[PDB]
Amino acid sequence: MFKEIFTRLIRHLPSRLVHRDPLPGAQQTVNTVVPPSLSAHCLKMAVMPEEELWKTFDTHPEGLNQAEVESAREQHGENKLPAQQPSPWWVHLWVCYRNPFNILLTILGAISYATEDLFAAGVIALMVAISTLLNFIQEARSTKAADALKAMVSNTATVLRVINDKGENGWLEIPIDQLVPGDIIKLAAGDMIPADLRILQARDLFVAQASLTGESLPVEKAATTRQPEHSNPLECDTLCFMGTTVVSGTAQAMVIATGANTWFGQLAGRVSEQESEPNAFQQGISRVSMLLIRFMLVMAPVVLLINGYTKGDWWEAALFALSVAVGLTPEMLPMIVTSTLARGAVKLSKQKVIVKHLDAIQNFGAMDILCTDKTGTLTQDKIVLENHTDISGKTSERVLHSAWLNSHYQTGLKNLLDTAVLEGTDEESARSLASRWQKIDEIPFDFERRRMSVVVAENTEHHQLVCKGALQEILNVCSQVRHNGEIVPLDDIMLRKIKRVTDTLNRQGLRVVAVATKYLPAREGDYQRADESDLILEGYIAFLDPPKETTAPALKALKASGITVKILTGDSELVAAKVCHEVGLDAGEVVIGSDIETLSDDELANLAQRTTLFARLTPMHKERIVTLLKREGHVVGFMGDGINDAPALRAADIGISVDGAVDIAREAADIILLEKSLMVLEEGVIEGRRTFANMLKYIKMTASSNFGNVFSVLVASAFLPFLPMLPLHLLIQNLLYDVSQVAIPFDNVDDEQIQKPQRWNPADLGRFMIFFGPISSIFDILTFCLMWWVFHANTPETQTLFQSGWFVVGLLSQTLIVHMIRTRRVPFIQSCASWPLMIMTVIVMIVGIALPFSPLASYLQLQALPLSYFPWLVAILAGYMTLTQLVKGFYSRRYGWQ
Amino acid sequence: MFKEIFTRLIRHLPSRLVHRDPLPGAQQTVNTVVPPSLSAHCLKMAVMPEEELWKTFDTHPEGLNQAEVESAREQHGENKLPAQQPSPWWVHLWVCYRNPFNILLTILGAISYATEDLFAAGVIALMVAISTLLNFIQEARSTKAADALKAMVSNTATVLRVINDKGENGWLEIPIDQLVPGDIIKLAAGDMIPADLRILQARDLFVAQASLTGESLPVEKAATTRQPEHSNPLECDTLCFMGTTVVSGTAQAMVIATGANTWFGQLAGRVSEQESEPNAFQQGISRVSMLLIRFMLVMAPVVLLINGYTKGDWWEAALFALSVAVGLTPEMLPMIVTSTLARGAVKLSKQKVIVKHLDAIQNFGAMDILCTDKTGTLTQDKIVLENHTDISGKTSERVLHSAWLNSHYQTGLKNLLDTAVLEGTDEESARSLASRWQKIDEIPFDFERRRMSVVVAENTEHHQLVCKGALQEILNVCSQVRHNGEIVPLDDIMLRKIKRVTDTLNRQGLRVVAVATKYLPAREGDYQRADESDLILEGYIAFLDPPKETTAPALKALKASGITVKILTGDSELVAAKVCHEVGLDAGEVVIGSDIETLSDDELANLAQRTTLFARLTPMHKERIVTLLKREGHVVGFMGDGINDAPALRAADIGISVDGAVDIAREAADIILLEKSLMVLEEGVIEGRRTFANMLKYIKMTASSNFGNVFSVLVASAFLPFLPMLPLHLLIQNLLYDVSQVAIPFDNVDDEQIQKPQRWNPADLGRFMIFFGPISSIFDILTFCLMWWVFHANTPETQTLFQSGWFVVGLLSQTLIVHMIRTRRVPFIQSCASWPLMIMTVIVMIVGIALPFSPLASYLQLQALPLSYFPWLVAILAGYMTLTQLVKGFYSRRYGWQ
Ligand SMILES: Nc1ncnc2c1ncn2[C@@H]1O[C@H](COP(=O)(O)OP(=O)(O)OP(=O)(O)O)[C@@H](O)[C@H]1O
Ligand SMILES: Nc1ncnc2c1ncn2[C@@H]1O[C@H](COP(=O)(O)OP(=O)(O)OP(=O)(O)O)[C@@H](O)[C@H]1O
Ligand SMILES: [Mg+2]
Ligand SMILES: [Mg+2]
Ligand SMILES: [Mg+2]
Ligand SMILES: [Mg+2]
Ligand SMILES: [Mg+2]
Ligand SMILES: [Mg+2]
Ligand SMILES: [Mg+2]
Ligand SMILES: [Mg+2]
Repeated sequence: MFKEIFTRLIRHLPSRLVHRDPLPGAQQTVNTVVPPSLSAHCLKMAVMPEEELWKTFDTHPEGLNQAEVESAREQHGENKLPAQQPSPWWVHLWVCYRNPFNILLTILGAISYATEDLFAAGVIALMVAISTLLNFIQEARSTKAADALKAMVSNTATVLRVINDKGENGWLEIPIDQLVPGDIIKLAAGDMIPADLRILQARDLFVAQASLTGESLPVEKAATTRQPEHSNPLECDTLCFMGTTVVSGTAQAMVIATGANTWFGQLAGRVSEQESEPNAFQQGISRVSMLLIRFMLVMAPVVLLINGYTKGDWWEAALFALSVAVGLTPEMLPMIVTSTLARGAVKLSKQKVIVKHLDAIQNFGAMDILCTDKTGTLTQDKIVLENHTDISGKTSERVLHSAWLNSHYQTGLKNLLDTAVLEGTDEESARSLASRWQKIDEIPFDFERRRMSVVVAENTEHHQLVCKGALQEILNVCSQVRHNGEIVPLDDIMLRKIKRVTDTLNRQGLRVVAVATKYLPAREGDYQRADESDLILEGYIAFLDPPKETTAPALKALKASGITVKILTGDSELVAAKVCHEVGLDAGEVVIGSDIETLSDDELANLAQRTTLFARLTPMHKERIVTLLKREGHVVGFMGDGINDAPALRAADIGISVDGAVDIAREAADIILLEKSLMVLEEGVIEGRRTFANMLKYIKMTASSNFGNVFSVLVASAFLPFLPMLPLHLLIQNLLYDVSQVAIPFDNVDDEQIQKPQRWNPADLGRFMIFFGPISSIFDILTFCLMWWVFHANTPETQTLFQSGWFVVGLLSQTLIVHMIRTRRVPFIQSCASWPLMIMTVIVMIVGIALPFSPLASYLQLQALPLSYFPWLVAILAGYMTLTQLVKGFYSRRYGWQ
Repeated sequence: MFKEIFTRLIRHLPSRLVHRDPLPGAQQTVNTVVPPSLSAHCLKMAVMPEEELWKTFDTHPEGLNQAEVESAREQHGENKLPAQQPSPWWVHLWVCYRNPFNILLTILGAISYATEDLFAAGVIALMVAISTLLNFIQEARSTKAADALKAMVSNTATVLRVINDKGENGWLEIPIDQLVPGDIIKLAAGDMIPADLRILQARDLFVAQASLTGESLPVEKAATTRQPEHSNPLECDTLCFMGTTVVSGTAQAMVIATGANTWFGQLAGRVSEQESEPNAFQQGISRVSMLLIRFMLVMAPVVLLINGYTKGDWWEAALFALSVAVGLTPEMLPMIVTSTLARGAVKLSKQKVIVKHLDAIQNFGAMDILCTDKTGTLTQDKIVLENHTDISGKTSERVLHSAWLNSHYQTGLKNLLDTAVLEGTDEESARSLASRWQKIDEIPFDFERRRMSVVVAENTEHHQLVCKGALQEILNVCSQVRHNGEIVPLDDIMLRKIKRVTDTLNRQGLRVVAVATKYLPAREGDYQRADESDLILEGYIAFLDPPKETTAPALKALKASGITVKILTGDSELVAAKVCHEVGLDAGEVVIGSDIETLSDDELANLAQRTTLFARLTPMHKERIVTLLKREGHVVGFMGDGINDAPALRAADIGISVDGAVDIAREAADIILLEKSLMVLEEGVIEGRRTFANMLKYIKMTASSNFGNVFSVLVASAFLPFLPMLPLHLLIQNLLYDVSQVAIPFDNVDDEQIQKPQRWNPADLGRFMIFFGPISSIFDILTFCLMWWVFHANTPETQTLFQSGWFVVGLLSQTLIVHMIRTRRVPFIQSCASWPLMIMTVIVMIVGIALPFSPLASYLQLQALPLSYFPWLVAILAGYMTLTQLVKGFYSRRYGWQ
C-alpha cells in the first residue's frame, strides 16, 4: 500500500480518450464568487457604444482575410479548453522511452556485458529500442485514428469571413474551435452560443439562461440596452455566454473572448480541480496494473537471490531476474487498451454509431436499462391524417387559417404540426393571407404554460392574438366559444362535452391541439404572458402519426439481449399507451408525473422498477428518475434530443443521442447515432460487447503465460548450474510474442459470451493467471529434464544447445496455447479463429523455428540443433496442447470464465 | 458456313438451369386431342364406392409406414417431371471426356509420339486428363450448389403418414415431390392441388378451375356426387387436378396418380413437343460459341499447312496446330457460365433474394420497368385506425357485430380488415355471439361481383345474410337503410349523400367497406349468387393503413439506377393516389381500367409509357398491360403475390414474388424474396448486375490472349526452322492460366458499369478480340528476335533454350495483362482487384518461374536458363504492360467497352 513510487511506475492514458469531457457548457453552478476583475471587465465590455467595439478589436463587417485571422489566433490562442490539446509527437516518443524498467535494464546491460561482450550490450539496446518503437508506433497510430471521430460530429458556427477571392463574404460554417476574438457570427433558433458575444442587431431574440442562474423562463435579449441599470454581469441584456441556447428569434453578434479567458472557465473554476474523479474504467485499469506490479515485485527478488547465491556473478543474476520479470510490465496496458478500442470505434463508425470518447464502449455494452422517449423512437414523426374540425364537429376552414398564421409568423423550433399546417392550405389562400397581414410581436413557448402565441395585425386599427397549445391549457383560459357562427359565452356543460369528445378522440392515437384568438385594440408597448386572458375558443386539430415499421423486431431483439426498455414521455396518458400497445410493448400500469412529486427516494427507487411507462413528466422528473434507476447496481442509458434534456444525458451512465438535433443535446452526449432508430442501436450494442470481449482475452492470454515462465524459472534454476536461457533470447522471445499478438484485435468472438449484459471484474485476472500458469511449468521442467539426460547435457563448457532447445520449445508453447484457451468449446471444430491471427501465428512460428539455422545465430550467441530433437519437441507440444483442453472444465466450475 | 445441325461440337447446359420450368400447373390450354384411354380412366376412377379405393391401392387412414411408401414409389415412380431429374455423376464425367477436340488431340499424340518417345504420349494423356478433371470438378460442384436453392422454396403438402414408426399419425409437411400414389392429404384455403386427388369428405370446398376450362368462377367440390351425370373428365365433381387452387372451405382427399401419369401431362402435351424455345440466354451462349468455333476453323488449317510445308513432319504440324488452337475451345463455356452464376446465386441467397434458376440473374440486372401493387409494397398492411360508424355518422356498435359474424364464419383468405375486426371486439361480446349463433352456409368471394356472404342462424325459425364488400357493389343491391333505429326505404337523395360523405372519407387515405344484412325464413336447400337481393344497409367501416417507413429511399435508389416504377392497382382511383403522393412518387394523370377496354394495341402501347398509375384493373387488364410494355425492347418485371396473378408473373420477363404467399404465385416465379420490401430488391439488383459483369470479364479476357497467341504463331512460324514451343509447354501454359483464372468470380467491379440497366451484345467479343489481340503479337515477335540474335540461337541441334524463353515470357504476359484490361480507370491507384485474384496470380507466377529450374524440367523436355535473360524479360514485360494503358483510349471511343 501507499508507495508513491507505485503511482509513478504507472503511465496514464490522456484524459481526452478515457474521461468524459468536463465542460458541457454549464457543469455545476458552483458558489465561486470569483475575483471582481472578470465581473468588472464584463460590465465594462457591456457598456461601450457600437463604434468603440470597431476599434477595440479589428472586426470589420465584411469578413476577416486569411492573414489577419491567423495572426489574431496566434496572438490570443484557440477556442479550446487546455485539456483538449494533443501533445507533440517527439514528447510522446520520449515518454515511451524513459520507462523505469527499460532504463534499469539498459543500465544493467551496460554494466554487465561491457568489458568483454560489448556486442551483447549493443544488441540489448537494439532490442529495447525496437520494443519501445513498436509500442510507440501502435499507440500513436491508434490515438491519431481515434481523434478523427471526435471532430466528425463537432458543432458548427456560421461566420461571415471571406471565401472565394476577396470580400466575397460567404457565411460559411466552421467548427466552434476555429474561432478567433473579434469575429462576427449569426445566431438562429435552437443553436448553442459558442462563446461570449455582443449583440449588434436583434429580431426579438430569446435565450434560456437557466444553465447559469436557474430562472427556467427564457430571458429577452436586445441590441441596445432597455433596462436602466445592469448591476450584474449575467443580466446585462447585451452580451451572451456559452452553454445557453437560443429559444426564439434571430440576431447577429461578434465574439469578445475565446478559450479559457471567457466565463464558465476560470470564473466557474472548471479548469481548477474538478478532475479527481475516476469513472470506473480508470479504477479497473489501476487495479489491474497494481495487481501486475505486486506479482512482479513478489517474483523478481527471490529469483535474483537464488541466481546470485548459486553462482557468483551478481550483476548477471540481477539482469537475468529483470529479463525474466519484464514480461509483466504495466507499460503494456496503454497499448492493449488503445489499439483494441480504436478498432472497435472505427468499426462502429462504419455502422453510423459514431463514438466520441473511447471509454463509452465499456458502458455501451454493459447496460441493462434503456430510458427512451416516444416520438421519433417509436412513431414516424410524419403525420398522415389531420382533421381541422370545429367545436361542434364540422370542418371549419377558419380554424385552419387561424392556425396558419400562428405557424407562419413564429421563429421557434418547427414541430410535426407546423409543417403539416403549412402544407395543408392551398397556395392561393396562403398567398392572400401573407399579403393581408403583417407581424407585430411574439410570445415564445416556455414550460409550465405549454402555450405559444403571436400578435398579428391587418391594418392600423386593431391586433389579433391567435394561440395554440395543449387542450387543457387553452380550455383553462378561454371564456367564449364561436358556435354556429356567433360568439356565445362558455358555460359548464360545454366544458364537460369537450372533455368527453376529445377523450374519445384519444385512446386511438390521435393528438388534440386547440386554437384560440382575441381582438385587441391598437397598442404600442410589448406584450407578456399575462396578456393571454379571456380569448374565444374556435376548435381543435386532431392528427395521427403512425408507428414506425421497424419497431417490434428491434424491441424483440433488445429483450432477447437482456436490455429492458422504459418509456419516459411527456405527452398525455391516454395516448402513448395505445402507441405502446400497437408495437407489442407491455404497457401494463402507467404512472403520471403528479404522483412522483410527493414520493420519498426509497419509495420511488422501488416503484420505478415495475412501471415501464411514465406519462406527463417535466424534465425535473426525468432527471430524478434517471438518477434513481441506478440504485442497486444497474447501468442506465438515456436517449433523447430535445432542447431541455441537458442534465438527463449527463446524469445517466451513457448519453446516446442523434445527429441532426439541438446543439446542446449533442454537446452533452457520448454516442452520436447518425440515424434515429432502434435497430441501429441494437446492431451497435453487439459490436460494443464484442470489441470489449477481445480486450479481456488479450490481457489474460498475455499475463498467464508470462507468469508461468517466471514460475518455471524460479522453480528450475535452483539446481541448474547455469542460466537456462540467456537474457537476449528471452528478450527476442518476448518481442516475437508481441509481434504475434498484434492480430488479436481482429479475432472472432463466440455467440455465448455476449448474449448478456457483461460485468468486468478486475480480480478475475489474479485467479485465471494462477490456475493456468503451472500447466506450462510442468512441461517446461519436463523439457529441462529431457534435454539434460537424453541429449547429454549439463556441462558448463558447452551450454548453448540447452538454451537453444528451451528457447525453441518455449516459443512454440507460448504461441500455440492461444488457439486453445480463447473459447469454452472444443477448438478448430466448433469455434475457430480469424484468419489474420492464424497467418500471424504461422509466420511467427516459421521465423522462430528458422532462426537457429541462420547465419545470424552465432551473432546472437546461439547455435544449431540436431535433427533428432524434432519428434520429442512435437510430442511435448502436442501433450501440452491436449492437456489444457481436459483441464479447462474445472476452471469454469469455480467462478466463471466470463 | 451455316451448317447448324452439323455443328455438334457444342455441349449444352442442362435445361433445368437455364430454362423456365415448362409446367406452371396449366401452361397453355392448347386444343390437343385428348387421349381416349386417359379420359376413360378418369371417368372410371370417379365412380367407385368408398370401399373400392381401399383395395385399389394400399392406403390406410392411419398413415403409411416407411417401407410401403418406398416400395410403392419404386414401383410407380416419383412426383416429378422427367426433365427435372439429375443425371448420374459417372455419366457426367464421361460426357466431359468424349469431347471431340480432346479425343482427336489424344489420338494424334498417340500417333506422333509413340515410336520414339512413349513418355511424351503419356504426359499428353496426363495433361488432357487433368484438364477435363478440373472442368468436371468445377461444373459438378457449381451445379450441385445451385440446386440447393431450388428446393429451399419448394411448395409443401400436409400428409398424415407415421412419425414415430410405431403409430402416431403426425400430419407432417413434405415437399410435393416426395408424394407417393395412394396417400391421403388434407387441403386448406389457398393451397395449390399437388396431383390428381379423390375427395373423401368435404366442408363446402371450392376450387378455381379457371386454368383448364376458362370459366373464371369457382366450382363447388363434393365428396359424394350430387350431379346426375358427369359426361366430362373435368366436371366429375369428385376429383381434383394440379394447377388449380382452393378458394374456400376445407377437405380431405387421397392421391391417385402422380408424376407424368396425371392430367396436364400427356393430356396437355407438356412433355411432348413445345421444347424448341431459346430464352435469349440460350441464343447468346450459342452465338458466342459459333463465333469462337468459326475463328478456330479459320486459323487452324493455315498454320497446319505452313508447318507441314516448311518441315516434313505432317503429324507434328497437325498436332501443333491443334495445340495452338485448343485455347479457343467452345467446351470451356459451361464452366464459365455455371461457376460464375452459382456464386452470385449463393451471395443473393445470403441476402434473402433466393433465385430459383440461374438464368434469372441475366434478366434481373437488365430491366428498366418494374410493375408492382399498392398494398404490402408501399403500405404496412396493418391498420392503426378504424371507425365502425353508422349511416348518419355515429358509432353504431351494431355494424361491428354484423361484421364480426361475417369475419368469424368465413373460410377464405384472411385480409387486413378481418384481423382487426376479430381483434376490435371485447372478449365477452365475442363469446356471447359465438355461443348464440350457428353456421349454416357460405357464398364464397368471386370477381365481377366483389362481395362475400355467409348464412347464419340462431334458432330454427329464420336465418341471416350478412354481407360485406365495396361500397358501390353493395349500394347497387340494397333497398332499405336502418336509420334512426327504424327500417326506412332508401330513396335517391340518400344515395347522393353517401357517395359524397364517403368520397370525402377518401382523398385522405381511408378505405370504405359497407355492411348489409337481410332477414330470411327457414330453408333447406343451397344458396346461390342471386339470393343477394333487397338487403338493408346498416353502415360502413373506414380504416387506414399507413405508408411503410422504408419506401421513399427505396424509390429514390430505384430511380437513381434507372428502374422506372409503375403502379398497377385494383383499388379505388381516389385512394392509391394520396398514397402515391405521401411517399413522394409522382402520379400526374390517373388511368381507369374501364378506358383500356376500348383501346387498340397501338394506342395502349403509346399510352402506357407516360401514366405511372392504373386504377380499377381486372387481372386481364393487368396481363394485357404487362404484355404491351415490352414493345420497344424494354424488360418488364412484375411483383405480385395474389391468388389470381398467375398469368401475369409468367407473361412478364421476370417473375418477382414473395415467400409466404399463395402456392400458385410461388410456382410461377423466378425470384422468391424472403421479405416483402423495396430495399431488399434494390440491394439485390446491384449484385445481379455485378455478377454478370464478372461473367463478361471472364469471357472477354480469355479468348483475346489465345487469339493473339494463334496469330503470333501463324506470323512467326513461317521463317522459323523449328517449332517455337513444344506442344507440352503450350498445354501446361493453358492449364496454369486456367488455374490462375479460377479466382476471377470473386473480383471487385467498379461502380460505373452497374449504374445503368446494362444489356448484352455477343458481337462485341468479335471486336474486343481483334482490337486487343495483335497487341501481344508485336512483343512476341520482338522476344523471338531478341532471343535469336542476342542469345545465339536457332541452331537446329540446340533449341530448348528458345522454347524455354518463349514459354516463360508468354506465361508472364498472359497472366499479367489481366490486371489492366479489367478496368477503364488507371489500375492500382483508382481501381484495384480482389485479394484472391492477386494471390492466385502470384502463386501461378512463382510456379511458372520456378518450373524450368526444377528436377522435373528435364522430364518435360526443358532445360535451365542463364541469369542474364531476366532484365530483358522484365523490360519487355513492363513495356507490354504499359503500352496497353495508353492504347485503351481509342477502343471505348469507337463502340464502347460495356
Ligand atoms: N416547441 C415545443 N417545445 C416544447 N414543448 C412543445 C413544443 N411544441 C409542443 N410542445 C408540447 O409540450 C410538451 C412537451 O413535449 P416534448 O416534445 O418535450 O416531449 P418528449 O419528452 O420529447 O416526448 P414525446 O414528445 O415523444 O412524448 C408536449 O405536450 C408537446 O406537445
Ligand atoms: N379475398 C379477396 N380476394 C380478392 N379481392 C378481395 C378480397 N377481399 C376484398 N377484395 C377486394 O377486391 C378488390 C381486389 O383487390 P386486390 O387485393 O386483388 O388488389 P391488388 O391488385 O393486389 O392491389 P392492391 O395493392 O390495391 O390491393 C379490392 O377492391 C379488394 O378490396
Ligand atoms: Mg415581445
Ligand atoms: Mg422528444
Ligand atoms: Mg448546430
Ligand atoms: Mg512457457
Ligand atoms: Mg352453398
Ligand atoms: Mg395484392
Ligand atoms: Mg403452401
Ligand atoms: Mg501471348
